[PDB]
Amino acid sequence: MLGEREKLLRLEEELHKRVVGQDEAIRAVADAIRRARAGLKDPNRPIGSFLFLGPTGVGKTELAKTLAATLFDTEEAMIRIDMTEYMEKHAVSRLIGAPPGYVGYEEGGQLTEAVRRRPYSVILFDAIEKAHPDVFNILLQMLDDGRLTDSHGRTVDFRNTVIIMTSNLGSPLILEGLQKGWPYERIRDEVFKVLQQHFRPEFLNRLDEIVVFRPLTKEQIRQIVEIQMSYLRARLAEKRISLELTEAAKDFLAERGYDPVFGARPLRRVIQRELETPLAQKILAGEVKEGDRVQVDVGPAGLVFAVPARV
Ligand SMILES: Nc1ncnc2c1ncn2[C@@H]1O[C@H](COP(=O)(O)OP(=O)(O)O)[C@@H](O)[C@H]1O
Repeated sequence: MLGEREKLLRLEEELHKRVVGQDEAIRAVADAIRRARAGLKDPNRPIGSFLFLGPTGVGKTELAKTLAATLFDTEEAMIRIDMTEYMEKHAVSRLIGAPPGYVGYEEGGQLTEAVRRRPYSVILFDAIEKAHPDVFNILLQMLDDGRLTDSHGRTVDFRNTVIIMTSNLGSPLILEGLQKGWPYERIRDEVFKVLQQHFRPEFLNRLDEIVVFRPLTKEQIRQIVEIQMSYLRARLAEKRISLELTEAAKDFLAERGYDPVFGARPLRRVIQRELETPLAQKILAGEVKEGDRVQVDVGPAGLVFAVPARV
């Protein structure tokens, strides 16, 4: 391997393309993967296993998707599992395959059937704490064996997955860590204390890395707005239309589009509502014709749209 190497030394850059900010989190991930490809990790255990602590809407899933895409060359190459739907006893059977003579037997269990059909992939468990403690045991086994045994007794190979578990447990106490005093590492410490209270220490050690996601800064969110309206620019390029934003215009979209409790979840449909909707209005009315560079500024009733007349 030579080109596969080149991609790994430049790995962080490849991820920052799609994931703004969260640099600490990205070293963390990228490192663990270098230790894999170098061959310093136990080869009968998955490429990497992570705990993603932190607020919602600030990059967890994105990184998950991005990683998947930059490692296995597609967003499809990742499996999302929601621990909210696994709070029951009945859960275990849906995860790996309900015992014979059961509704969802031969149709398999979606986890084991996904990994079975796609052995090199990223796997995302959301709200790992919401999981029924039975389901944990199944995960732990997998974390040590790189193997799981489904209902039909067929053994499923996880030695080529990256495992990522998100949880919001820390969050209300990384808010105190946001307030400077607790910088790079001290948060990753004071959180461990709360983690021990919810998670057994056998579990917190199969884990390759515990990663703290921080909230976003205005300038960061501003960047996300750009990446966020990439498809639209491309869409508009087909009719040769440009979209200069203003400093304030970006800030407006950022203002409306970042809920603290939800991060940038709302953003995409804010952009859609505040910028795409009125832009369609203009385009259809003819105030924007094929060719124009449209300028976009803030006002009292939201975004306002300027076109230079013809030279
Ligand atoms: N750091 C980031 N880099 C790029 N996009 C981000 C970032 N943080 C949030 N987003 C945007 O927020 C949206 C959803 O966020 P998500 O990945 O679900 O965060 P979480 O998993 O914490 O809920 C995505 O469209 C994504 O583009």
